[PDB]
Amino acid sequence: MTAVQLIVGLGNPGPEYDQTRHNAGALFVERLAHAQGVSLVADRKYFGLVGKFSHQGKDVRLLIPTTYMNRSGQSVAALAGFFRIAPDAILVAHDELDMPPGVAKLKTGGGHGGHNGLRDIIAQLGNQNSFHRLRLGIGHPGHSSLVSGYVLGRAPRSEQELLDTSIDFALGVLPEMLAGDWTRAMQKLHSQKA
Ligand SMILES: O=C(O)CCCCC(=O)O
Repeated sequence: MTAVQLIVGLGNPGPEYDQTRHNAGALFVERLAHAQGVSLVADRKYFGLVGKFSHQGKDVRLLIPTTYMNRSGQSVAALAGFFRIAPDAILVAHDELDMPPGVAKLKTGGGHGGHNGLRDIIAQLGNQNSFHRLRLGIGHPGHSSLVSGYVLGRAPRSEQELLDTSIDFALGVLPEMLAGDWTRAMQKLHSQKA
């Protein structure tokens, strides 16, 4: 019943970080923007790359923060505040350690699960965790101590391919996502194998 008005894709700015696992979410928004013919404009007042397309009479915005992963919320808060977009009208695409590559899932509310981008968005939205997430699986190296080095790595070829497959699966269910029909979106998404 609540239509999506902001899609955020999380990532780190700069060449050293391009195409790393931690940029899965920004990759998703980048594919979305290309599929829709939407230009991503560098806008200083939103600390990121911003885009716009129309859907059912409403303005749907795309956002890739150009702050570091850990200050993403200042970008999300800046755009959500200017346009009075409530938490539940926001979708955040992000890498997910808890699912292997090729798998993508939707979720409404909850923890930040250790993810520093998510954590900053929950914090900056005046502690609202109410938003929806597209969790794009990237695997887990095996030990908590390895996590930092792993998300900042470029995945091997087979894994980048499975990521691409899952992003494609997730663009498949865009109509349902934009509409706010989360159960239908889940049913369709959560049944596809890479
Ligand atoms: O939680 C994840 O899926 C991986 C991100 C690692 C946590 C971080 O963003 O600080």
